[PDB]
Amino acid sequence: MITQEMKDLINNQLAMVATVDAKGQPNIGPKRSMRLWDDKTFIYNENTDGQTRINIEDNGKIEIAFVDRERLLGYRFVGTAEIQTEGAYYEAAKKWAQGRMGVPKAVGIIAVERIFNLQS
Amino acid sequence: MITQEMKDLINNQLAMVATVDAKGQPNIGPKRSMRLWDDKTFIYNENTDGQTRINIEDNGKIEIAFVDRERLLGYRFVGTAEIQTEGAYYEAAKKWAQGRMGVPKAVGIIAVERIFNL
Repeated sequence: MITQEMKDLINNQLAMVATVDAKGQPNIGPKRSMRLWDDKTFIYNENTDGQTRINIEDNGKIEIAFVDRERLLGYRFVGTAEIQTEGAYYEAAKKWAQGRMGVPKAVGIIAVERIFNLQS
Repeated sequence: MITQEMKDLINNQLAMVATVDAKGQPNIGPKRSMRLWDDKTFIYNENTDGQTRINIEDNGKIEIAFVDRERLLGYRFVGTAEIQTEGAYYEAAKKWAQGRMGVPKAVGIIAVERIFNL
C-alpha cells in the first residue's frame, strides 16, 4: 500500500500530525519518532503527553503529512489511531527508544486507510 | 502578541494548516501564501477548491503550525477562519498575488486566538 516512493520521502521529512479534540478544535504536532511499523501501519513514541495523545484517545481520528519542501511534493495519510501503554506495540517502541531517546510514556499506532499526495 | 522570532518563522517556514470536516476527520495541508495581515490576523491566498477550504467554510476551526527543523523550534496558532470571494480582504489578496502567483480563487482570513510553543 505504502510504496517505496512514499517510504523514501517519509524517511527524510518531519511528520506533522493533525488530530481534533472533543470540541472540534484541530491540533498539529510534529512527531520526530513517527515511522513505519509495516506497510499499512505507522507507529510513534509518545514522549510529550500533550494534545495529540488526548485527541487520539478521545476519538482516534488522525492525518499525518510529510512535505518535501525542495519540490513541494509530499504524502498525507488518513487513518485511525490509538494510544497504548503496554503490550507488543509499546514494547517494540520501548526497545526502539533505547539509545535514541527516553522511555516512551506511551506508543501511538496509526492504521492507514487512505493516502493522498499534496494536490487538490 | 506576535513576537519577532514568531515573525521570523512565519516568513521563513512553511505554514502547515490543520482543519476538520463535518464528520470530525482532521485535514492538514501546506499553504505557501500564508502571511501576517497584522499582529492579530493571518491571511492566505486560496488557490484551490480543496479540503482545507471546504473545512474552513464548514466550521471555521483552524490551527496553523510553523516548524524550524534546524533549531527544533516552532509555533502553533489557534484561531477562527473564514473564506471570502469578494471585498476588501479579497482585493488585498488579489493585489498581493500580482507578480507572485495566479489570481486567487478566494482569500482565507484567520483571527488569531491563542499561541503555543513547540
